[PDB]
Amino acid sequence: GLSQGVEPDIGQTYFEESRINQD
Repeated sequence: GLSQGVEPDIGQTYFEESRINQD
């Protein structure tokens, strides 16, 4: 989530940006 670039963030806020994928 949040905003960072890409790889995934399925969690945190979104699906795709915060490439470490937090809760």
